[PDB]
Amino acid sequence: GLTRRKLDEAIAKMEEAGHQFTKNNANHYSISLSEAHMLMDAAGVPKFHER
Amino acid sequence: KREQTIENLYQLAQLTQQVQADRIEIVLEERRDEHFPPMSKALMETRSGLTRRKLDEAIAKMEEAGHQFTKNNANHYSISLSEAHMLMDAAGVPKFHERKKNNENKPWIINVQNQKGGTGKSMTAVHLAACLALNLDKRYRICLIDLDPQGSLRLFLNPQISLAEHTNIYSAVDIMLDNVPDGVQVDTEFLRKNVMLPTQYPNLKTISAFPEDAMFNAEAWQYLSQNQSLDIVRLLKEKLIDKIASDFDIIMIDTGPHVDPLVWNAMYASNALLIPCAAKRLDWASTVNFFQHLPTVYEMFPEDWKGLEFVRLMPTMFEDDNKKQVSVLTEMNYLLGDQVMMATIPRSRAFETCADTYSTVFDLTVNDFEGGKKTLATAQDAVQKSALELERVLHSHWSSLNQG
Amino acid sequence: KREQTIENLYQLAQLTQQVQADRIEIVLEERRDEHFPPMSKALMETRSGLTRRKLDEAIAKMEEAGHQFTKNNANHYSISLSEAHMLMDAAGVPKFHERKKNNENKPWIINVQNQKGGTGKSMTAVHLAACLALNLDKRYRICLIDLDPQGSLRLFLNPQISLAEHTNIYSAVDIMLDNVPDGVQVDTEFLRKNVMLPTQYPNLKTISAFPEDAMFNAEAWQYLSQNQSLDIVRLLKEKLIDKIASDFDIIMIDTGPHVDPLVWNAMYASNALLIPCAAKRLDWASTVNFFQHLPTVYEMFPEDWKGLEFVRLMPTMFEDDNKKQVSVLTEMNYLLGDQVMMATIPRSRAFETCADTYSTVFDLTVNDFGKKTLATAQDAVQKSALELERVLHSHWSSLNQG
Amino acid sequence: DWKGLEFVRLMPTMFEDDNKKQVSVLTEMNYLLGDQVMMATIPRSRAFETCADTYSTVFDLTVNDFEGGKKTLATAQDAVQKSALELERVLHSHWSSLNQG
Ligand SMILES: Nc1ncnc2c1ncn2[C@@H]1O[C@H](COP(=O)(O)OP(=O)(O)OP(O)(O)=S)[C@@H](O)[C@H]1O
Ligand SMILES: Nc1ncnc2c1ncn2[C@@H]1O[C@H](COP(=O)(O)OP(=O)(O)OP(O)(O)=S)[C@@H](O)[C@H]1O
Ligand SMILES: [Mg+2]
Ligand SMILES: [Mg+2]
Repeated sequence: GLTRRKLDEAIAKMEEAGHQFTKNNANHYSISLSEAHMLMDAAGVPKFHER
Repeated sequence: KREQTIENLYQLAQLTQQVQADRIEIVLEERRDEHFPPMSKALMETRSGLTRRKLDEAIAKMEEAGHQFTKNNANHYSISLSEAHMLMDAAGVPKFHERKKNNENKPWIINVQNQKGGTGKSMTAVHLAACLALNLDKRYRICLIDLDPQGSLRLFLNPQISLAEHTNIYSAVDIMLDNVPDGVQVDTEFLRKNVMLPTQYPNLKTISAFPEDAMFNAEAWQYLSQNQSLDIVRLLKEKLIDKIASDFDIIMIDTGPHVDPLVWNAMYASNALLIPCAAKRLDWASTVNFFQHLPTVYEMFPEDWKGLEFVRLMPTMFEDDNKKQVSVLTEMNYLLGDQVMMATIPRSRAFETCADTYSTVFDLTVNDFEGGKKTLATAQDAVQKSALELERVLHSHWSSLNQG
Repeated sequence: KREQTIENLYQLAQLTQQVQADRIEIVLEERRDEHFPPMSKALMETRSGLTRRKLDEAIAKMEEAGHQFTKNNANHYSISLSEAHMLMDAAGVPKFHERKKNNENKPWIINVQNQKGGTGKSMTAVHLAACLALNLDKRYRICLIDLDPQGSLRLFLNPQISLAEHTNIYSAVDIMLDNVPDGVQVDTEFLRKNVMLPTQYPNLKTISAFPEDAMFNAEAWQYLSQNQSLDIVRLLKEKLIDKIASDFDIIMIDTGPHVDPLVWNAMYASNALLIPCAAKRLDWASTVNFFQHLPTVYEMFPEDWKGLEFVRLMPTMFEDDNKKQVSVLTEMNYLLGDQVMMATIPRSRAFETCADTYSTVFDLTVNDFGKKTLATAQDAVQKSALELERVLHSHWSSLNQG
Repeated sequence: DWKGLEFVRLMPTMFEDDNKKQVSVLTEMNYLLGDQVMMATIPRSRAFETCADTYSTVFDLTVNDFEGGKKTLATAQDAVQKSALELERVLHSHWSSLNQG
C-alpha cells in the first residue's frame, strides 16, 4: 500500500546506506522479504501497534 | 438580437429531432432475438435446489400432463426459465405470501440511494434484484422501481416492456396527483393495468419512469408555494404505499444519484434503509453530509414515523486490491460494524460486456462471451449470498419493523 | 420510537466527524512542502513558444534586477513556474487578452454537464484547464468553478493555499447564498481580496464548494415557491460571471451530476457545453435520455442567452482496444459524427493517482514518482488540449462577434 | 455547367505537433476556415522512414519487423482511420448535395 513516490522516498532514505537491493537474474530489484520488512520498518510507516 | 439564437435554440431542436431519430434506431436495434439460460441438470441443482428424485417425479407428473418437456440438441435435458417458473408454479411450494407460517405480510421495501454519480447503483441494484428473483424455490413477487427518471431499469433486460400495444400510462407522478381520467378512481386493478408491468420473468415485475418525472420537483416547489406543512411527504405514502401494500411482498426501488423532494419522499415513506456507496474518500464524506442532513429533516417529517429500523452501507466498483479503498472499508467496519455488508461487488470487463448488450449476467452464458467466467461466477455468488444476508437482516427484523 | 434511529445516526455522525478530522490530518501530512516541478529551458521553447534568442532577450531584460533564477542541485536554471510567469509577463509577449487585435473578447463560459453522473466532470475539466494553463506563448488565463456540492477540487493541487487576508473562502453557493459580511458588496475588488485563492497556477483560481451546499437546492425550491418568474437563473450570471470575467480568459462551470435548481441555473448561465460522456452503451442510453430532457428544458427558458456554441464529447476512461467499447466509439462517430472530438482521454492508472491523491495530471512530473505509462498519459492529455483549444479558437472567433 | 465544388477542406502533414510556430499556424487556420479544416494530425516519426525505405506501408509490417515505434504507428494508423471516417462523413452529409449537384 505504498505509492510509488512514497516507495522511492523510502529507498532514497535507505539505499545510500550499506544495503544493496539484490537483483535477480535481471536488473529488476528482487527485494527479499526481509529486505521489504527492513525497508518499510525504517521507511516511516508506523506499525499497527506503534501508530 | 436573438435571430441567430432563435437559430440556436431551435437548432438544439434541429438536433434533438435527429436524436428523436436516434432513439427510433435505438429501439429498432435493441430488438429480443435471445433465449433465457437453460438449467443443465447441474445448474438446476445449484440454483433451484430441487433434488434429482423430486425433480424427476415432478417433471414426470407434468410430462403425463398437457405440457411436454424439451431437450437440447443432445438428448441431455434442458429446461427454460419460463418452463422453470411453470414447474415452480405447479410445485406446490408456497411463498411468503402463501406460507402458513407467514402469508399475511406487508411489502419488504428495499431501496438503493447514493448521492454519488455513476458509481454503480443502477447496474449493481438491477443485478441484485434479478439475482434475488433467482429464488425460484420461493417465487417472490417483486416490484422493480426505476424512480430515477434516467435509469435504464425500464429498458435493461429486466425492463418495463412497453410494447406497441401499450396505449397510455400514468407514472408515479400522475399517482402523486391523480391525473388519470377524473371519472375513474385509481384502484389496485388500475395499478395492475397501467402501473405494474412484467420483466420477461413470470415472477419479477416493475414500474417505469420518464423524464417528465422531473416536472414533479417543479410541481413540488409550486405546492410549497401553495402549502407550508410539507404534507407532500405523505402524498407518496397514501397514493402509492397504501395502495400497493395489500398485494405485494417486495419492492425493488432505485432512486438516482440525487437528493431531491422525490428522493426525500422515497427516503421517508420507505420503511427500510439501505445506503449504496463506494470505498472512496469523497463518497464517505458525502455520506457524512448525508448523516448530518437527515436527522433534522426526519424531524421535519411527521412524528408518526418511528425512524428506520436498520441502516447499512454497501460496496460497489470495489476492485478489492487497492490499498486506499480497502483501508476505507476497514475504517467503515471499524465505525459502523454489523451495519455494513461484508460482501464485495468487483469490477470486470464481463460487466461491461453485459451492459453493452444490455443483458444482465444471467441472460448470457460462457458461449456468449470470453472466459470472464469465474469473475461472473463469483459476482453472481456474492450477489446471491448478499441477497440472502440482507433478507436475513429483514428476517430478524420481521418481528420489529412489521410491528414498527 | 425513533430515539434509537436518530441517536444512532448522530453516533455515526460523531465518530465520523473524527474521520473528517483524520482526513484533514492526512492532508497536513501530505501538504506539499514543495511547488510545481519547474521547466527545463527546452520545454520553454516547446510550450512557451519563445525562440532561444527571444528567451535570452527576456532574461537579459529581467535578470539584472533583484531576481535570481534559482538553480537546482546542478547549475541548470530551474525556473519556477511563477518565475516563468513573471519572465514572460514582462518579456514583452502580449497576453491572449492584452494583445491589441483581440481585446474586445467574449470569454469562454464552458460547461461540463451530464444529468447522469460518474462520467468524469471534474477530472476532465481540471485536466483540460491545467493543460491549457501551460500554454505560455500567450499566457492563457483560466478559471475553473467547482459547483458540485460534493466537489473536491478544493485541495486537488488547485489546493487550499488560502491567503488569510481573505475574510473567508466562501463557496460558490455562499456567493449565491450571500454568506458574507453585509458591509462589502459584490465587486471585482471584493472577489479579488475575499473569494478566489491561488492554485499553484497564477493563470487559475477556483470558486469553492463545501458540503452544506446541498441545502441550497432546498433553498431555491423555497424560492421558486416564492416566485414563478424563473428569474433565479440570472442570479449566477449577473452576480458572478460579469465580475469574474475581468481577470481570466476561459471560464468553466462544472455543473455536477445533479439535475437540481443549481444546475438549471448553471445550464441557463453557461453558454458553451462540453459533455464528457464515456460512450459505454448504457451511459450513452442515459445520455440519449439527457438529449430528450435538455431540449424541453431549454425550450422552457427565457430569451436572453446566445444558446451553446459547440459540443465536443470526450470519451472518458476510454481504451481503444476493448472490442465492445471501441465499437461503441464507432457508433458515436457514425450516429453523431461532425459533433464529437476525435481524440480521447485514455484510461490509465495515472488518472486514478490523480483522483485519489487529490492531485492533477500535470502538477506531478515523471520525476515525482508510471514512467512510460504516465508519460503517454500527459502526452495524450496535451494532444487533447491542443485539439480542444483549437476548437476554442474555431468557435471563439464566433464569441468575439457573438 | 459546373456549379462549383461542394466542400473545401485543408489537411495537416509532417505535423510535429510540438512546435510553437506550426501549432500557432494551425490555430490561425482553425480561426479562419474552421469546420472547413480537419482537426486530425499526421505526425512524423522514424517509423514512417523505415516504412518508406522498405517501400512497405505501415500495415504491411508489424512490431516484429521494426523497433518499438509501436504507439507512434498505432496512433498514426488510428488518426488516419478516424480521419478517413470523418472525411467520408463530410461525404455522407453531402451524399444529398453533391450527388444531385
Ligand atoms: N462492475 C462494473 N463494471 C463496469 N462499469 C461499471 C461497473 N460498476 C459500475 N460501472 C460504471 O457505472 C456505469 C453505469 O452504472 P451506474 O454506476 O449505476 O450509474 P448510476 O445509475 O449513476 O449509479 P451510480 O451513481 O454510479 S452509484 C457504467 O457505465 C460504468 O461506468
Ligand atoms: N480514472 C478514474 N480514477 C478515479 N476515479 C474516476 C476515474 N474516472 C472516473 N472516476 C470517478 O469520477 C470521480 C471524480 O470525477 P468526476 O467524475 O468529475 O466526479 P463528479 O463531479 O461526481 O462527476 P461525475 O458524477 O463522475 S459525471 C471519482 O470519484 C470517480 O467516482
Ligand atoms: Mg445513476
Ligand atoms: Mg455541466
